[PDB]
Amino acid sequence: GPHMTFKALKEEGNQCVNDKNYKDALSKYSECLKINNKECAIYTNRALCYLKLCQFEEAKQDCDQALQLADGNVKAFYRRALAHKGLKNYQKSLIDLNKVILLDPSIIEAKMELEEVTRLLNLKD
Repeated sequence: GPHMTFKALKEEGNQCVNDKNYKDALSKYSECLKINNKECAIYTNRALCYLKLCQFEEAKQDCDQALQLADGNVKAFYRRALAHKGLKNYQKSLIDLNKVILLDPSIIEAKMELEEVTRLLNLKD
């Protein structure tokens, strides 16, 4: 029957992401972590799924796990910055955002983030 592998789970996980069903994507990607935990793509996308469920603290850790595998993964920094921002950790987020700017200053999204997070940090809210 269906020969679902790490790659299949990755693909089906991507489907849930595009379907905006990130809570199910978590399940798919977590099954990948039963097979292989050296894939920062799983963590970075799982973190994204957490971000959509407002689970920033979880997403932060998944992004770290991604960086543990690949020290320089822009996806991991950017989505960790998003996580930190959601946890009101603006100083922390700026560290990851600036890091993204160092690795890939071509990312317009990041240019909008570090400007925003600084204003949040400049607020007492």
